[PDB]
Amino acid sequence: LHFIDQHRAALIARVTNVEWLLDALYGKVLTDEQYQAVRAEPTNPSKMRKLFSFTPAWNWTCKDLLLQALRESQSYLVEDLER
Amino acid sequence: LHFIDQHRAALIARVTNVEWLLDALYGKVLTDEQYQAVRAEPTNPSKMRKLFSFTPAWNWTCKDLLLQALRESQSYLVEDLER
Amino acid sequence: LHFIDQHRAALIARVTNVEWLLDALYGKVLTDEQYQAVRAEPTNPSKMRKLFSFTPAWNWTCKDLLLQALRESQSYLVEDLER
Amino acid sequence: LHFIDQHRAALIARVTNVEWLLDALYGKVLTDEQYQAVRAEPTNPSKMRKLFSFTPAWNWTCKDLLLQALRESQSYLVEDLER
Amino acid sequence: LHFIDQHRAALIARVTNVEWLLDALYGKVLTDEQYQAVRAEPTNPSKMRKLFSFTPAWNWTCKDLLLQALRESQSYLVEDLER
Amino acid sequence: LHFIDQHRAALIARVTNVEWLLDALYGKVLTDEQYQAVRAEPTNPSKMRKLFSFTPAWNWTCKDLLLQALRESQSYLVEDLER
Amino acid sequence: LHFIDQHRAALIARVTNVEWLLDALYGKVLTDEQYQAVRAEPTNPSKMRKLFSFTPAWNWTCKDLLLQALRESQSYLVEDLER
Amino acid sequence: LHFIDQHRAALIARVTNVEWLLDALYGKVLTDEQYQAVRAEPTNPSKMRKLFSFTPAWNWTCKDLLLQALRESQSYLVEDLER
Amino acid sequence: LHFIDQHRAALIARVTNVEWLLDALYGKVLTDEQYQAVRAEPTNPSKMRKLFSFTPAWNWTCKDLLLQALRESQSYLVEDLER
Amino acid sequence: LHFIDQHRAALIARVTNVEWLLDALYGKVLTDEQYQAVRAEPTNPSKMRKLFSFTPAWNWTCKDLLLQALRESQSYLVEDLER
Amino acid sequence: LHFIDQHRAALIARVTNVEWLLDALYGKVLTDEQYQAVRAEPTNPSKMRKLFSFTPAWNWTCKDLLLQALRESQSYLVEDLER
Amino acid sequence: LHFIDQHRAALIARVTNVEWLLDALYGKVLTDEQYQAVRAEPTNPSKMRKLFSFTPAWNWTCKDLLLQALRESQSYLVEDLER
Repeated sequence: LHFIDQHRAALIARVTNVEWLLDALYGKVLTDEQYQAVRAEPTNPSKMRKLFSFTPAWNWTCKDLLLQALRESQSYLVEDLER
Repeated sequence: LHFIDQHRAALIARVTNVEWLLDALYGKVLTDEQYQAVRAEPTNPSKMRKLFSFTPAWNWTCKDLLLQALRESQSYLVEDLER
Repeated sequence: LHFIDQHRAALIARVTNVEWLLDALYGKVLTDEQYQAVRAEPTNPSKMRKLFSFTPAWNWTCKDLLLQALRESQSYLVEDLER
Repeated sequence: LHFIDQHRAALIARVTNVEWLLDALYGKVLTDEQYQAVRAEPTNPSKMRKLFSFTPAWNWTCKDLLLQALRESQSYLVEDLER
Repeated sequence: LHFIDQHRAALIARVTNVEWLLDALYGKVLTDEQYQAVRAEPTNPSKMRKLFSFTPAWNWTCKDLLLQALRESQSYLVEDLER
Repeated sequence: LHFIDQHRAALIARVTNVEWLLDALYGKVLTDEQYQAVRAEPTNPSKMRKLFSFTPAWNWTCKDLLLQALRESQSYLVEDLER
Repeated sequence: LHFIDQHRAALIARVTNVEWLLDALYGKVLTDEQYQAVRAEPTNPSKMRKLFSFTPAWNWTCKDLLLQALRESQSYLVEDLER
Repeated sequence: LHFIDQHRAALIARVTNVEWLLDALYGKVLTDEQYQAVRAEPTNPSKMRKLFSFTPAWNWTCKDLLLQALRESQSYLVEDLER
Repeated sequence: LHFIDQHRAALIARVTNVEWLLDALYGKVLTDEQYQAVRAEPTNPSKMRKLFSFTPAWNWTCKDLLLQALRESQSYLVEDLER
Repeated sequence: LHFIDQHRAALIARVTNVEWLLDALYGKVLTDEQYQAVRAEPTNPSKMRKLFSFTPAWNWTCKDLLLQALRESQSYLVEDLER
Repeated sequence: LHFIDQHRAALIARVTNVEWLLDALYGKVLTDEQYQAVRAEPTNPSKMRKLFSFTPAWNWTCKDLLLQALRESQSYLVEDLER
Repeated sequence: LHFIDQHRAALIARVTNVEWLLDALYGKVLTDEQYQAVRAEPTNPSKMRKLFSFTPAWNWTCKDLLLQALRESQSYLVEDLER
């Protein structure tokens, strides 16, 4: 949404389930080379940064898909930042 | 509580009942992949470190849940660090 | 099939007989170094990810072989995802 | 097309898959010295500028080829700027 | 062959056994500094790009050797692109 | 402040948390192209130089924001140079 | 505007986003030969002087366009010099 | 102290209790991202190098804290280098 | 010998007793940091590659030592490649 | 030789081991400022042109030295252009 | 001093820490445009020549400051040329 | 010594223990920014080239120290090139 880009610096630090979001987004948005490129950089925030590297090329129609994925996996930190 | 993050270095070394706390937190907070990921690393404190890897994504409504679980299982070490 | 790549995210989580599939595919498709490389990463889905790392190099003639192996081992989760 | 030169300032900023366009266009249009020359300038838009340096030497028959490449790789940002 | 330069963009993406080709080509063609330089860049296609950087310095008498090595390791993807 | 430009040569050498300051300053002052341009130049002070390249374009109303960010992350080196 | 020529010596020194202004003014005002000619002279103010070399061939109808570009990119240094 | 920087090359090789010092220094000096960044690099001295990467930003008031932690854990190698 | 560098690609794959050769070479040739660095990378050939990383710095006087160690441990694969 | 100046246009494009030729020629012919000056211009042929800038100051007695260096490193592209 | 202009040709070739001398002299003597202008010309001595372009506009009261900077950074090449 | 500059091209290729030489030379000769700058460029000889970039700034009194370090760590390649 605009919630993703609005709360960018907070979602960099408190998300700990990248490995599942990658499988949720595979095929639909992220190509394979980017999927392999994200699986590196052991520092966990770096996976988030490298993931947000492909955010500027997204329209309003798929950031919503990622927000649904976050609402299926966590659904608590989403509510934590919403409140 | 704030007691959990306040007394981290003491709770890493002196908690010896991970195998039950994992069952207390299952379904409610911990997903299945993280649950399988904790059951490794034979060094007993390392399971505690892997558990605290998921602490930053916790709100005030579930750290209390974990302290309740510790007051049901141990209830003396909780009192030992409280005093 | 195209069913293997179509239901990838579901097959990552619910297949629990990797140690036999590896023996089914040995000699025919997987070389020895890859076979030794898969037997690591205690987190059970990670073996599945390491297995799908070698999938892009598969044609229509061997993915069918893997679906045959799954129909010999599980044959219920295959039936569970087909329905 | 004329869409490439019409939306230049938008395509400079929102394209994040240059490393694949180079291989799609290799041999057909871009010589090798240009291919090695693009793989520099870490600032990602700078690869786009260095690529548009070779646009004036293109006819109507190959800018269409590049639009096909974008419709095969992204096909969403293309649709985002079309609408 | 000329098959190597003919199917460059396809061979960038679908080859997953670089770690063995390196040992096949060592001593005969590739010097040691290039051998150490290839063992980097975790993105798997980048190893392929850095490898094809040394392709222009090859005559007709050694690309045949590399195709033989590819026919000894995979022997299916060679057949997959041949058909 | 005037403290930022007053102690420039000391702050070039002893700051080790650039990757977080960028996320604190993102959206508000630094555009995205500069953000991508800073994540280069492995020599750690060079990130500081490239960051101070955009300092002359700052008024009194945002250097205060950067000093607040330094007082939230480090809060000791700020205190170390103040004393 | 007349603000541009009124504050010439201040806008020579404190503008750090030439690389975007060029893309804002491209096609509308600046021809391509000047666009390539400005991208030289590593000293950043020299790009500004070379840009103001083309100010005399501008009417009241396009300096306004450039001030709009500065109000979209920076919008703070403009406000800093206005006050 | 000055003893930490004076005997740097000796403390790189003979300290084998990083996993505990990290918990001793957590919250007080090391932020979370650096704590996650140290827990990598299987080569045991590399954790020491990555830890000393954050040493130049320390005043006299916390290097003493680290020497106290070393005197509580080891208390023999400190005495070994002192004598 | 020259047999070590001559049969490199065969010795990468068929030696399965690294943990003993390391003890044979300790103190005499390998320093301790390299010894710790080799005991990683679970894929068994990777220990061989990391071991041959230190081969170019060997004279004729110690590669013979390694061949004697292999003739004490294996003495069949040595004979298998000799014949 | 006269082969160097005779096959200049072929040796500009297909030589990919400049970084070693520099060390082969160091001390004997190239001064230090030229040695540092060649290590720039990421485009690989540009190092070749900057290298041939110093060819006119060479007699018949050192172009032979460079041909010897090329026959020691590559010895196949030399053979490829000889035939 | 007069030592700077007396040993100019020796200080052109053997100084390897320009990037710090610039920060030592910044604000006091060097303006910002000269600071940006020196940071070019990859050939390391060229930064030294461009630096000595501004020596003629210096009195006896600041060449002493620059010699102090050299005695704080190197203090050996100063000592090497003094002896 | 003069042995260091005489056998430069041989010491570029056959030394594999840079990570220890850096700690031997730290504080005494190499400043910290150069120390951080050397720990890059994954190609093992490139660390050596970046190291010899600072060699011209060494007198007869410290190259001896570096040869002592080489005789303490390796003491075999030193003897190998001496003979």
